[PDB]
Amino acid sequence: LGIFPTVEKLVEEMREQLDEVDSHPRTSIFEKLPSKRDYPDYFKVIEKPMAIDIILKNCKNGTYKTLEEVRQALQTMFENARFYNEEGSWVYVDADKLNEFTDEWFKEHS
Repeated sequence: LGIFPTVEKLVEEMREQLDEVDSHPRTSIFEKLPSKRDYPDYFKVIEKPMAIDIILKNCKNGTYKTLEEVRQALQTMFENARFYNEEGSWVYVDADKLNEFTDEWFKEHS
């Protein structure tokens, strides 16, 4: 099937994970990186900024060739949000719930 299409389908499932009260997709804060001009402090903290759009592109330019590399990239994406955002805040909650889902997804595939 190829790494990119498999990941593309992973991302689609991820986008259907919805918060239970307001139904917002837990992927929402993870879709793209914040703009560096408007959020310069974020990029002095976060060593490896990571978002969903970069993950998909890295699955078709040779950067990620295995699902384990993809899961590792998702891990630092989640770690950055947990590091940056207060425990119990909605961004932190979305990271935990979305990570739980991707973790279960990687077991059912390899």
